[PDB]
Amino acid sequence: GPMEALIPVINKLQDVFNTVGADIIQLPQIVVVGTQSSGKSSVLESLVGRDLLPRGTGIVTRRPLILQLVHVSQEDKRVEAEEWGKFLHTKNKLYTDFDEIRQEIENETERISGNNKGVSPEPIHLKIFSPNVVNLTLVDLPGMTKVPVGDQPKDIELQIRELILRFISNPNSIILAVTAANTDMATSEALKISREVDPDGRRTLAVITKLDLMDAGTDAMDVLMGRVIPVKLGIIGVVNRSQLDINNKKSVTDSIRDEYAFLQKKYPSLANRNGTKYLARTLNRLLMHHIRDCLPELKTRINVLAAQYQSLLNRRKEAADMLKALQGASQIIAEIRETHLW
Amino acid sequence: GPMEALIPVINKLQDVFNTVGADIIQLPQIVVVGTQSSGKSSVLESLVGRDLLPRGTGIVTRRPLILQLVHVSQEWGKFLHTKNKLYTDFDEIRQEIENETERISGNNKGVSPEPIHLKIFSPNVVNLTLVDLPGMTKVPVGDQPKDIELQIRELILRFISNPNSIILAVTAANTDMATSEALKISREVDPDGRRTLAVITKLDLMDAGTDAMDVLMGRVIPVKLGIIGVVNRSQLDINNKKSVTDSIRDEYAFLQKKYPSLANRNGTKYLARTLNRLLMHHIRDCLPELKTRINVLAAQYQSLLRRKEAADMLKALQGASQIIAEIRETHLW
Ligand SMILES: Nc1nc2c(ncn2[C@@H]2O[C@H](COP(=O)(O)OP(=O)(O)O)[C@@H](O)[C@H]2O)c(=O)[nH]1
Ligand SMILES: Nc1nc2c(ncn2[C@@H]2O[C@H](COP(=O)(O)OP(=O)(O)O)[C@@H](O)[C@H]2O)c(=O)[nH]1
Ligand code: ALF
Ligand code: ALF
Ligand SMILES: [Ca+2]
Ligand SMILES: [Mg+2]
Ligand SMILES: [Mg+2]
Ligand code: NA
Ligand code: NA
Repeated sequence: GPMEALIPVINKLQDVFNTVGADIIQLPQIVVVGTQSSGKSSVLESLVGRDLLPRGTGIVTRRPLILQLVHVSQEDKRVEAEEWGKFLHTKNKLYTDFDEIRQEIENETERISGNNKGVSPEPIHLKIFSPNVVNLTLVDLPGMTKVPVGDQPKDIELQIRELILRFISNPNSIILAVTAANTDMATSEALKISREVDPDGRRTLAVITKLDLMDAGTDAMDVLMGRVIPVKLGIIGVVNRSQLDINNKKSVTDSIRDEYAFLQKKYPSLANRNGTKYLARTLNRLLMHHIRDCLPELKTRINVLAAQYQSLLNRRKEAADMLKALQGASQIIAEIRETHLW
Repeated sequence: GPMEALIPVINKLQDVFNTVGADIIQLPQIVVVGTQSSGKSSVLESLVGRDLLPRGTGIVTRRPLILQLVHVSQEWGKFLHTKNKLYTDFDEIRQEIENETERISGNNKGVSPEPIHLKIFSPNVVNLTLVDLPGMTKVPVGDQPKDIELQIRELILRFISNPNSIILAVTAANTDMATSEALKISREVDPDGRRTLAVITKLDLMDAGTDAMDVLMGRVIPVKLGIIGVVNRSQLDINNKKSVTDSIRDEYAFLQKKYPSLANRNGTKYLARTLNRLLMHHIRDCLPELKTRINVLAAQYQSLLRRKEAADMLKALQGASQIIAEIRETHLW
């Protein structure tokens, strides 16, 4: 997938966490928000590079999905033969087929929410274990709506909007504000709701999907250049698979190749600052910023333990080994600080 | 244009009101509502068949336009603000809507509730008021204040809360029908759908592997009076000055190709016919009052027994009664 760059850094963090006995630095949750069918699940799964989320027109995502990516060491390690999933609701059942993971999301949605468009705020909890992922929580959410359909109650719009707000009001979250390119940017429900919790735009990244669907005689140049609504952290255009492409089983590799080609053809002057890989790179920088910000806390915690183990060292071997491990941890922090991504 | 069918009906309705000496009723205003750039101005002007309304992506309509079609007794425009100047050039009318919008709303995306008043005089129109409105929005841009969304929404409500209005609830086909701001707001003022007609624009822009069949068959959101799909000009087509005739031809062809089983109940001509039927319903509702008025004057003139005048009016009242019956029996297409 496109978000592997941080793996060596988080491996170093894990060494420090193992010594200090706590996972002291937690990366912000990445949460997708926007109007129904704006392409949110398509964006969120593109950061995984595996097709694990149900997608489609009409309402598809109908419960929150808390997707916890869990990095797996070479010790705990097992193509598709290296990665697996577990749901809380299916206990210790292991899923190796990502199509089956997708189907189980649909299954578990239907169990709680019914089969006629109903929505539930109860999250589905999924862990994906892989040597190719960092420790990161991605949150998929139903899109905003206007008119109740199927089983939905009269106040469905507010139910969804309040559900979204509960997730994005978390200060340690990055908001992917998703708006479709075939709508005017000023109509972005994603940007409206993001500004309610993040008025200064410190943790909101604008994604413009469906660039390929724009009416002839129109384009997103002004949008992508920040000339309509400015978005501090970035406005990044993507081209995910059409419904036809999903029906035709078009691969992730081909989706990305066609996105790249599309941007070269229609947005050549902006192409190197757009696309799915660029979205991933931008997110990586935000995640690294959080790590750097938290290093002083981590260093302080190391020192608390170092002084404490030095005191036990007037169990005497226990203290000595820990002191050396903590010396190592202090060295690792400086290394992480001075690491810059390519 | 596609809305000429009512001409002969209103002509005889006018004859009846003249005979009774009463003011002819006002047909309900037809008001277009929906999200910004859903294609509202494109829909509204298609009822006239002349290209008089500024259209485009981003915010274009920034003031209400009260477009009064005026039937000319045996085509030209007049704006209330340019007094007696008569416009025969419809591109110039369109440009003047843009100019007048800038005069009041400024040149940086601001919106004003002050209406532009335009009359279009034609022998091929019925006396009808069409109201064009800015679309609903979410994030302020340019000069717009923080509460621009509420300002636009309350502006729309000021128009459609009028019980004597028909609401054209416009939703783009390349959005999910459940996200229709037009239908949400319509249901607020017209909860039982007695005066809301749903238009689905931009069928041609739907993602490959998707279509509007379920939407157009009432299987997503039911809309009592109808859900009618249309294909208006793309921005490219507008830039290239593609004609109304060509737009309509291609819309017809698109519906035959992609919606053959539904084509006869969709498209701009069918939208016009559906609106004509709704307007006829309103006309029929005015007739009982007219009937009672004739009967009052009849017994009034029959008591009078100067003489030729009373004998003529007694026959003219009989004629008016007959015309009322005819109006009730008239089929429109
Ligand atoms: N053509 C095109 N279709 C897209 C794009 N992104 C999403 N879609 C389609 O949009 C529909 C909704 O996508 P989905 O991810 O389920 O939207 P969500 O409801 O916001 O989670 C599906 O039919 C997708 O195939 C895009 O960039 N281009
Ligand atoms: N392809 C296509 N474009 C349309 C259609 N209807 C409107 N448009 C385009 O949509 C944009 C907005 O149209 P407009 O009537 O100004 O929208 P309004 O803001 O709701 O009044 C313009 O660029 C039109 O060319 C349609 O049926 N098909
Ligand atoms: F399936 Al959606 F917003 F329509 F996630
Ligand atoms: F020009 Al609009 F809604 F964007 F009428
Ligand atoms: Ca080392
Ligand atoms: Mg989704
Ligand atoms: Mg308009
Ligand atoms: Na959807
Ligand atoms: Na517009």
